[PDB]
Amino acid sequence: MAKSYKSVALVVGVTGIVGSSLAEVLKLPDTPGGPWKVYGVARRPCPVWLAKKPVEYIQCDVSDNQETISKLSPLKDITHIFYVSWIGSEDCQTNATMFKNILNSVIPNASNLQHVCLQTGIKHYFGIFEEGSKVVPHDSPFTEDLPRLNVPNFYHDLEDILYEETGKNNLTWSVHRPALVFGFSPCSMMNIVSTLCVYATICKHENKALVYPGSKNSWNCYADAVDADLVAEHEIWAAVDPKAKNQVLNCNNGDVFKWKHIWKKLAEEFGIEMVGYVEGKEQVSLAELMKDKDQVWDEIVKKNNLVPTKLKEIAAFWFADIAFCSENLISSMNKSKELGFLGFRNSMKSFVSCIDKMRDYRFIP
Amino acid sequence: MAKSYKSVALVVGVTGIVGSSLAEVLKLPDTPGGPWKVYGVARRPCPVWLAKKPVEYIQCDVSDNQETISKLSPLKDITHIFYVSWIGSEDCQTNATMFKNILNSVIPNASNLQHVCLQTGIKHYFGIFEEGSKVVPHDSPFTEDLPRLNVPNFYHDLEDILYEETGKNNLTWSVHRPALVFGFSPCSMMNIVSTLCVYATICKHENKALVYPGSKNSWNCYADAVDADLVAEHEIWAAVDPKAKNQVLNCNNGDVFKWKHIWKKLAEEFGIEMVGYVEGKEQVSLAELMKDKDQVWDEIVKKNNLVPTKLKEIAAFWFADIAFCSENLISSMNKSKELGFLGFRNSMKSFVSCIDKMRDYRFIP
Ligand SMILES: NC(=O)c1ccc[n+]([C@@H]2O[C@H](COP(=O)([O-])OP(=O)(O)OC[C@H]3O[C@@H](n4cnc5c(N)ncnc54)[C@H](OP(=O)(O)O)[C@@H]3O)[C@@H](O)[C@H]2O)c1
Ligand SMILES: NC(=O)c1ccc[n+]([C@@H]2O[C@H](COP(=O)([O-])OP(=O)(O)OC[C@H]3O[C@@H](n4cnc5c(N)ncnc54)[C@H](OP(=O)(O)O)[C@@H]3O)[C@@H](O)[C@H]2O)c1
Ligand SMILES: C/C(C=O)=C\CC/C(C)=C/C=O
Ligand SMILES: C/C(C=O)=C\CC/C(C)=C/C=O
Repeated sequence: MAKSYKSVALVVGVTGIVGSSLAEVLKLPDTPGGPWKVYGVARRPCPVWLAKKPVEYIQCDVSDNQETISKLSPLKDITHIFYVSWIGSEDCQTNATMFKNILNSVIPNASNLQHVCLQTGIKHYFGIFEEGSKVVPHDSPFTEDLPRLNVPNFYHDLEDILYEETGKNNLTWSVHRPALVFGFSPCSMMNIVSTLCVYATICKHENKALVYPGSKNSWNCYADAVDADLVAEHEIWAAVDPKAKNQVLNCNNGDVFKWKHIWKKLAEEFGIEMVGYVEGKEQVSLAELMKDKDQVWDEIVKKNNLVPTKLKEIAAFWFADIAFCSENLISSMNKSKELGFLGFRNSMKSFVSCIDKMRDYRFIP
Repeated sequence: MAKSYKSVALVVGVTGIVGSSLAEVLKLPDTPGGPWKVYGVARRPCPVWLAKKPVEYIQCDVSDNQETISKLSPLKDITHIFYVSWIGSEDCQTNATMFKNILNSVIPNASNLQHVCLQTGIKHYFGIFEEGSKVVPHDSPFTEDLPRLNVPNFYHDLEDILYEETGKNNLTWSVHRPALVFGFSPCSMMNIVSTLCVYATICKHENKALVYPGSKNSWNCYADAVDADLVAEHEIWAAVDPKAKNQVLNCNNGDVFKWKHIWKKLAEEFGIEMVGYVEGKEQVSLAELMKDKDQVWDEIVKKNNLVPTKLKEIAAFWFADIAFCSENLISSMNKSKELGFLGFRNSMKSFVSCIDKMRDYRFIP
């Protein structure tokens, strides 16, 4: 195909928590559909760490249609699209615009396009806005055959565009609904591992205890997650395997864990005392505990010689608070299994795996 | 070795909920280590359904040592022992004597014995008798590396005899701790699927609704189980694969379910109405409402031409009562996964598959 590649990927959201994994996994010689040529699209200018990646980086505001057409239409060789991004808000039309503009720019020009992977999430099973009355969310373990809830969810819009555009043209599709993503990206708007690692790094820096600010339920309830590299495996799988073509597929590690056990590992990996859930104590907003704490992070990045990140950029404490008030949100991976996908991760090891990687990439050690 | 077999299995507890699966899985040509010769042991005289199997049945009371020597010592060809039985009570020593008498009989006589699979269970993680005050069990997800609880448990006695006897001789070993077993045996003391099916069959017979008698928690909590065939696959795996030798291994379906969803499928498969958990209602002994109900079952077996089974023999309502006042007992299959075992079951499909199979063998409808 191109030069002498077998497949050419277009990772939209390459700086993302999943997009970064695709930027590594795709370039492996063992990766199916290889050898892979990878285009990586993000809004920000290419960071230092992604410059060290064998990926044709593309700086484009996908919300801007004319800019998208200008930068993507020359890419005649694209074979698989991995839409792994979102605007940063739950705005349905702005998110749809991005996805539309990708398809509007590539489909007519890419003469050998085959597949489009659309990544959404488990929120497709329980998304609710105006809380205080009706519309009851689905019960878990969530299965892909569950119908949409009567609410505005941009996941709906994205699927609609996906189903239609991949229908008008002889294209295959695949919808991926990952669980909580354990990743390493420092520029994700939702990186739970980096967030908790930052909180840990700061607790240690001030010689304070790693205090669990969450709820009683989230401390003891069964929770599930998914390694970012696995979501990469799962999306690549659906991209090349006929068995997974035109299918909606969940994606988790295959196991369950508890935050009480994660919290201990987090403290052990940092060598500090931890304060687990106190009986009777109510949840405290970690976003409040870490407000006005940026200078402390600025200092840490200097003193520890870490890759320059701002606290707002690498940590989403609001996202932790939500996860720490969430129970009964486990998804099923039977479908992918029965379709032949045998990918799994020990969630406990995966968490440490993400800590170690962000240490290796100088985001946190 | 024998006749023209590569492996000769001694299944101890062949009429059991797992032993009966082993009686089927082992005789398949696909099964690793094949072709298998199978000796099957139980205290009762061979049932009609086991008579229809290619398994050398041996009626022996293993609690009797001299009897065990008399019937097992002439089996010079045994290669693998699958101890999948228990006395019926929590009696440590009485359970131990059985496992002893097996090893005391076969080991000196079987000159090509290689492996001994010991099946126990997840009660290794939460066995308690004086549950009114002190002594606290482990927390889930249960892992194999969890230390024994300071409580008399015959699982400990079995492992000790296992570790020692497999040490004195040059034998491998494997401890299996299955979760709730979804099986088909009509002569098991703990068959949760046959029990609930029997209850459903009776509710249908009297034109009554399938009323959930359990607790609120067990209705909503995540639960896990294991297909008996999977346990058979998992023990056979540990008996032929060097990666699994000398290892403690849990055994579940790899997923989680809820009883509220199982209960609905049970009503659907029997085509009757059902009453789920009622808010405020408390658990009712299924054993109590099914007592003085054996007269009805004797009639049902006749009218439906079912295989002659007494109510107390095929159903353990006390065991259902226990399952319906339980939660937080999920085990981890990560260890077996990482060792290479990729066996899994959709627990929902497994449960229906067990209903279907017992209908095929005329234990039900
Ligand atoms: N995060 C999780 O734990 C998680 C878990 C389950 C499901 N999901 C879902 O998976 C989907 C993917 O989200 P994610 O978590 O992968 O996102 P992420 O890791 O926060 O990264 C988002 C990517 O999109 C790019 N982007 C955002 N706005 C853009 C624009 N206007 N133009 C061009 N590029 C833009 C970003 O690049 P810049 O750096 O330039 O902004 C970034 O690379 C989301 O729908 C999310 O709901 C996420
Ligand atoms: N049942 C479950 O759902 C479950 C789940 C997880 C773990 N486990 C554990 O797995 C282990 C195996 O139990 P299981 O469920 O396989 O038992 P089971 O299905 O109730 O069957 C027990 C077997 O042992 C035989 N047996 C009993 N006493 C005997 C004696 N004195 N001499 C010879 N044979 C005898 C029985 O044959 P007869 O019919 O002749 O007595 C029967 O075939 C147990 O430790 C149990 O705790 C069970
Ligand atoms: C809901 C939750 C913790 O409550 C985590 C999931 C967040 C995400 C991105 C779900 C997929 O849209
Ligand atoms: C404990 C329980 C429901 O409470 C189910 C497990 C029963 C068994 C046989 C566990 C293995 O010892």
